Amino acid sequence: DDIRQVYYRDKGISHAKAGRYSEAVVMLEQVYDADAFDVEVALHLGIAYVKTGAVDRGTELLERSIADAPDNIKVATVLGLTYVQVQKYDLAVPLLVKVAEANPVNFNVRFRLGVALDNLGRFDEAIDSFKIALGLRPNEGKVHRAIAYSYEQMGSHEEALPHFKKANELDERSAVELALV
Repeated sequence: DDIRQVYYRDKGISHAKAGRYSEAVVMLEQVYDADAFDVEVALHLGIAYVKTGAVDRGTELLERSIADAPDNIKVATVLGLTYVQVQKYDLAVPLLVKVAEANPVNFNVRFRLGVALDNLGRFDEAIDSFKIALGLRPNEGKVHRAIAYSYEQMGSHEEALPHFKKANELDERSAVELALV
């Protein structure tokens, strides 16, 4: 059975890495096995299941993966980001903390970590994360806006206002620039 397993594994992972998610599901389903667990197969089929609309199914494979390989950052990134997308903000936080510590130049991860924290009512911590994201991309208007909103939710209107104004200044630079390309 090994020749057969390795055929569907290699072909499936190839499809998934190329963005051929549907063909990745078709192939990797024929090798994935919960008892003889393989993290690279579970990761790619998880990705493929989320991309093709089986988001609960996919996240469950990613959860089984992160249980088997707790320090795998590529799993943690997918799964943490996917949690924010379905508002499982509380599960998202520990994964995104760990990914941000390992890849400190990943803007999206730090941004979504802030969003998760803000949703959980941890406004000072969200702001901390938003400020680190802003260090990475200081011309991101959405980050000042997110920081303004977290302040406002604490009743810190004085600290919010300069952030709203800066976000507006930056959004004017940005969306106009993109439309002129």
